[PDB]
Amino acid sequence: HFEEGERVLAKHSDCFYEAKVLKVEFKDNEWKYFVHYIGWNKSWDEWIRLDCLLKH
Repeated sequence: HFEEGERVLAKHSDCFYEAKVLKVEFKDNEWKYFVHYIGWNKSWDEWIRLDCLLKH
């Protein structure tokens, strides 16, 4: 429900970080979104669920 490359807010731990969507994938009856956290290396890039995403 989010285009790739789209800038969003992604929740990691307690707060939301400004992020960018790198991949969108569907599997096992569910969406999962690979995001980059602006300010942080590829190291910190990770998959996350819809729950954790927020439209800018």
